[PDB]
Amino acid sequence: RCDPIRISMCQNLGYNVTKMPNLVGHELQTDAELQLTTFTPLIQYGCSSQLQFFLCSVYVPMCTEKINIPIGPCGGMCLSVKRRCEPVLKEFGFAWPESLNCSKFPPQNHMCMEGP
Ligand SMILES: CCCCCC/C=C\CCCCCCCC(=O)O
Ligand SMILES: *[C@@H]1O[C@H](CO)[C@@H](O)[C@H](O)[C@H]1NC(C)=O
Ligand SMILES: *[C@@H]1O[C@H](CO)[C@@H](O)[C@H](O)[C@H]1NC(C)=O
Repeated sequence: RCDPIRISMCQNLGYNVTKMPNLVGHELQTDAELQLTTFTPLIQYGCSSQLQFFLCSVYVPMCTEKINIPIGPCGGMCLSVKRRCEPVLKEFGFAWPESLNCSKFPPQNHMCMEGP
């Protein structure tokens, strides 16, 4: 039911187990791993200490045996991250990615993670 996380940067987080498809709809960890690399400069810059967790919880969501669904981030965390990191993307010609639209997440804990 609940496969371990083969993706490198999400490794020693709060949680160590996942279940595809993720909150982007993709079925393969190798895909998520690829789509995470695009954010490495953003992580390097440190616009938000919650960015790594937030991104991991989206692309490689928490799986527990007790729950049937993948557990992503609470909208609140997303908002906080977006507030800190969206300006960094805009100054370089980009925007907040659609796949990270805070509307597609539950507000507070529907169950979700709120932080580390
Ligand atoms: C996903 C967020 C991206 C963060 C914003 C990008 C930051 C700097 C962009 C500089 C682009 C130049 C890349 C250098 C190319 C090279 O060194 O070969
Ligand atoms: C992560 O998984 C290991 C086993 O793979 C487990 O022992 C550990 O409790 C998990 N993490 C946390 C925070 O419990
Ligand atoms: C976020 O989701 C809402 C609700 O579906 C949608 O109206 C909105 O267009 C999405 N975000 C963007 C930037 O389009």
